[PDB]
Amino acid sequence: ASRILLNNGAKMPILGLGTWKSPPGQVTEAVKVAIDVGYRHIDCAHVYQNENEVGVAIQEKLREQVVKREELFIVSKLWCTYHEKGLVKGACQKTLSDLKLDYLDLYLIHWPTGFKPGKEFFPLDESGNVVPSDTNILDTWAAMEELVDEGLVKAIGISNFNHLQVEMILNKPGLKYKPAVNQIECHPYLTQEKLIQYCQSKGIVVTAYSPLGSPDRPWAKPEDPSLLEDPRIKAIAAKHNKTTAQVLIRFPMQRNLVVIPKSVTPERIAENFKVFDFELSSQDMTTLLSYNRNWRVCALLSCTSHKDYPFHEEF
Ligand SMILES: NC(=O)c1ccc[n+]([C@@H]2O[C@H](COP(=O)([O-])OP(=O)(O)OC[C@H]3O[C@@H](n4cnc5c(N)ncnc54)[C@H](OP(=O)(O)O)[C@@H]3O)[C@@H](O)[C@H]2O)c1
Ligand SMILES: O=C(O)CCc1cccc(-c2cccc([N+](=O)[O-])c2)c1
Repeated sequence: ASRILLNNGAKMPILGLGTWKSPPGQVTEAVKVAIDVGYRHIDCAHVYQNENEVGVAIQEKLREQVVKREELFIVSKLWCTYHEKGLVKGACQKTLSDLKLDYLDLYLIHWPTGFKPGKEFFPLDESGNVVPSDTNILDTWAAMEELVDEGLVKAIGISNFNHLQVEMILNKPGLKYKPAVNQIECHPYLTQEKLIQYCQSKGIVVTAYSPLGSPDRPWAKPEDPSLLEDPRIKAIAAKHNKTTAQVLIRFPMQRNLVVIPKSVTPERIAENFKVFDFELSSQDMTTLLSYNRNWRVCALLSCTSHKDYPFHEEF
């Protein structure tokens, strides 16, 4: 099946296109190509600074009648400097305006860490620490719930929440809507077994980000591990007559996850979608899981003292 049922009653495509680092001068064509070759889910965020350009592509394909709005699943995320209850609606509306949509299918709290509001996405003190917000994440959640009730978003969820933070939301006094999704980093070097089983057991769908290990991440070091170059993964790919990237995308799909590989290269966008016609064996799956080393693409030193920094905990 190409879609997974969310706890709001809607279906979410298990494959989507990522847009972090997609240059604004390339992402419009990337999204147009993606829609042309079958993608129906686009993962966006205000902090990526390219939502206007993503929106141009979506709007053209809607106008061209290549796809209907109801067939698309568009996701965006509330940035950390907008956790204050009074800023949440405006942040959502700005994203809607840029994407040229009247609703989002899913809106996520991007990180559990709230930052001081202002123009800067990472407000710093003179010593380089991020300046936190005092807004409780439960209050941010209530503001997210209001977006559902105002028709701006069909579903709400969370991203980069650890199991205790997920539990906090689930245990919120007067909780109105459960998170539909927790979007987290997940790949063979960070397999996330504990957090995934917890979320799934509560009916929360997990989306795997950086499934290829984010080789274009700005802080990549020549000596870091590399999923796409791991000979063990290449061997599994060769056995199945697929590319290493295709194996890396199929892997989370078979764990009942949604997966959102990013590309701006038309050939790779198409390649990455050709993952519905083969199956990894249980042995393949267990072998890939065995490569876990708790290695993360996404974690910032500037946030490690924030009270809600998610990655101190085991999971
Ligand atoms: N919620 C969060 O905090 C969070 C954090 C990180 C990421 N995300 C989301 O997850 C998406 C995916 O993660 P990511 O962007 O970090 O990295 P990724 O999808 O793991 O990897 C993207 C990189 O892989 C390359 N690539 C793509 N397909 C390939 C293929 N078939 N063969 C070889 N190379 C290929 C891309 O190059 P080209 O583009 O040049 O083709 C790019 O350099 C993001 O774009 C974003 O939407 C969310
Ligand atoms: O956010 C994305 O989707 C990609 C940009 C990015 C990359 C790495 C870390 C953080 C980040 C942001 C806020 C807080 C933390 N943290 O607490 O570690 C990391 C953000």
